[PDB]
Amino acid sequence: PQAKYRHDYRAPDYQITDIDLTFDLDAQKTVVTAVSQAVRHGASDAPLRLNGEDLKLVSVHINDEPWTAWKEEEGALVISNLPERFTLKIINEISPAANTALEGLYQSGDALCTQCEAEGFRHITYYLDRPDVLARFTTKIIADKIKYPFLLSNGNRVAQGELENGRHWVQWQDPFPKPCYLFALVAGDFDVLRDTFTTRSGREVALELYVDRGNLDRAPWAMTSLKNSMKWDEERFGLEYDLDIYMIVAVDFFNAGAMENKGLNIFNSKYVLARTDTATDKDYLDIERVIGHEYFHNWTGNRVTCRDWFQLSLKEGLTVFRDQEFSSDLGSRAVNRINNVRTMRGLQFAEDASPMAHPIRPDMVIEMNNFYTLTVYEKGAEVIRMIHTLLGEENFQKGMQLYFERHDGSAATCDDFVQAMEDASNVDLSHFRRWYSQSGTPIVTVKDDYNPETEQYTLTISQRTPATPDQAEKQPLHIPFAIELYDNEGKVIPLQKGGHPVNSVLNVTQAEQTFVFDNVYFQPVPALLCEFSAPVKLEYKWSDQQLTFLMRHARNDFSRWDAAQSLLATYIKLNVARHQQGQPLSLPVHVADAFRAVLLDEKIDPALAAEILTLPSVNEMAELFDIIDPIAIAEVREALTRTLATELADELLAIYNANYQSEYRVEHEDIAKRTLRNACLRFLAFGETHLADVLVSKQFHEANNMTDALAALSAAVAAQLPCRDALMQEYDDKWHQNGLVMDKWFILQATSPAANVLETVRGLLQHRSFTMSNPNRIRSLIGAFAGSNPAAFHAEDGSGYLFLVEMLTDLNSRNPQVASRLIEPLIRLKRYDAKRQEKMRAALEQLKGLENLSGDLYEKITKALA
Ligand SMILES: N[C@@H](Cc1ccccc1)C(=O)O
Ligand code: NA
Ligand code: NA
Ligand code: NA
Ligand SMILES: [Zn+2]
Repeated sequence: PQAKYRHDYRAPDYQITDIDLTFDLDAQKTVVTAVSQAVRHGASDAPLRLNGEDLKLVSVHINDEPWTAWKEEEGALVISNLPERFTLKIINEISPAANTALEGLYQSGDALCTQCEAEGFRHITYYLDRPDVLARFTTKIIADKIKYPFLLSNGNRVAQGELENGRHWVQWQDPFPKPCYLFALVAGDFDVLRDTFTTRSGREVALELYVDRGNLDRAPWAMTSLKNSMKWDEERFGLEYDLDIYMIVAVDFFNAGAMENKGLNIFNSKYVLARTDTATDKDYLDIERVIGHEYFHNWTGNRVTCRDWFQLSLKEGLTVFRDQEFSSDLGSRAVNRINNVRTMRGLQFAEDASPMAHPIRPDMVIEMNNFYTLTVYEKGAEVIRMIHTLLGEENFQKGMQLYFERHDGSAATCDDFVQAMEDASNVDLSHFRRWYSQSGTPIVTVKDDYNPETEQYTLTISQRTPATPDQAEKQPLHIPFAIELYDNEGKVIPLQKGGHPVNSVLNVTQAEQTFVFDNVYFQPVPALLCEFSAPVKLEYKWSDQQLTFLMRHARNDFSRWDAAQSLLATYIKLNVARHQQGQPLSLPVHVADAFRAVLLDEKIDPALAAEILTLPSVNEMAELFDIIDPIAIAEVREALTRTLATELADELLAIYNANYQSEYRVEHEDIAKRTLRNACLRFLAFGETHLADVLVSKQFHEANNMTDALAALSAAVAAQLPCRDALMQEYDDKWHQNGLVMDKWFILQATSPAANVLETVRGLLQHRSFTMSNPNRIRSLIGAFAGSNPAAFHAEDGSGYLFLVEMLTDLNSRNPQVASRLIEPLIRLKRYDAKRQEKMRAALEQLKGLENLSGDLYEKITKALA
């Protein structure tokens, strides 16, 4: 497969302004008729190259003339000798039932639906499948009335008819020009939840949410979230919906989360369906996040789109920032900030050290679905947030306004967005642009000094970015470095230099530089990199006492959580080293004291408390080490939980009972008490065994919602409690017919700490509720084993790797996108020890040798083996 380079971008030789599609739908054989008004911009000897994959061409007309001057290669229909303006007509055939990859037009249970981002429209007909070609679509759908009574596409429904032999048709029109990746089609039978939303200027929008028949009782939340998204985008950003109808379809067979198709979002049903006994707080909040996200894409992705795919982060970083803000405005901003920073440090940093490392704007891509990443999405968002941080809300909104004023109705670049922010605000982001071109995690080292003679605090901050596999050259970045100084009473010391205030977000633009603060009337305890003001690793030599001080006194809750993380990090590293020598856990008492103090703080917000009493994931802990010992890490996380459970047993139990809640609400106070309560239950499960077994079994059986029942079920598995097999069996007997709810069960099995976990996982390939035809099922059992049970995936004997290789040999043919997601734990081999590394490389070498090796895996395997 061939690599594409950002620096080869060229405006297309031809444009299409309008396309009229006809679909004669059938799952075995669908006929597509595509009539496209085109224009030649390039030179006359330059042919029209149309992208096309797995299509059966039936005819080619140019202004109704059967055309003889074309050929087919090799993903492409090449048409020669065209005029400056003409009507292209293609008829081709495709086969949805055969589409196991879920790219293009495929079959989701009984329905037919599309997924066209990034390059899936080319699996439907011959087209200029590239997001700098925008056109006005109209879409006619003919089908069997009984099997497909609903026929949907983008925009407004403008015509409809019956035919002989049980067939009907509908025609849709989307008046807004768009790249073909935003095209969508759905056909099938559904229950429909219908409501409306009236925009701040008075436009009444019909809202329609299509779900499998039976599931209307799981739709109101998603509908409520859509309304909330629409309202928030008006309030926060000044943006209103631009169409008369908003459709959302929930489908069970989908590779990602959801797709922002204009006026017709298609959603993985895991981010639509919720009922209090099937779904958790997290589900509810995710449903809110994704509905918001796809909604916010209507401006930051649709009304302004991407000139080319190398610009993905232009809409994803920005649109993620948007879902974060929305979630944060509506809920707890601190809790949101915290989890998003867990994700950055826990997962994204790993990618930015991996062989798949790339800038948020990639320079080279072989298969574009491999670039829907933590880096492009999450770090992308941190980069938007740094722009927010440097500009302030007011100027940020002016940049948004200028972005849209300049680029509405067109396809922009990352640079265009940055130019608009710069131009609207008058802040220079010239150097800041480097965040877009440079990969890897900057490391920021901080060294300080107090001078009591002069009452001055001196900070000497330096930065380096280690070379990455993709880039041998690295330079300093424009790093917004937010600080606060505390005196001995916990009061904030005003920042100043000779007479005048100083903004507390420092501009760290150099390899090394020094900042001097006057009037520091007492040796300060500093809070560094507040609110995670840049996506960097922080090096500063904290004492434990500085950190416990911050946990009591820091003004932002993030800082208090984060200080607790730095307190733990030191002892996680200590105890991994101890595990490696067969010694048991050592933990000074003042650490356990700090956590007792949080459990008993009457005034601390229970949401913050619960995050503090949530130990870093194994994936987070992993980022503390050059070489990862996944077994030591897993065993230490367990030991640390056991120790705290033991020290704090009484406090844990007290806080657990005090936070009991009779009623179940999805409301930020209630979620917070419940999250704290379950954090407590978790430690308790690792305490005294008879009490653990009684508490957990009781909670599972008494629970009136899935959040409480699953926290228990999950503790039973984690702590290997006596009641575990019964509870697991019960859950299965109750929920086996519901795939989404079983995912939770499969994840628990896949992540069990049991000795025979792999063996069970293998057996679960035969489970009634499992199937390899469903990505959600694949992800919850196989993916969760390989990505989320690193102790078992990395067994010394290599069984984890073989298991994955056998699974990937299947999926590479069936569904390369899901395969590529699953391969990721294997391309991290360079982070593990030599013997592990050899086995993993052997596994990658096996997979490289498959016939019909997919481009998706090829890209990762060749990078991982370099
Ligand atoms: N554009 C979708 C994600 C997506 C990409 C590619 C395929 C499927 C889904 C989003 O960001 O929400
Ligand atoms: Na689609
Ligand atoms: Na166009
Ligand atoms: Na809030
Ligand atoms: Zn997105």
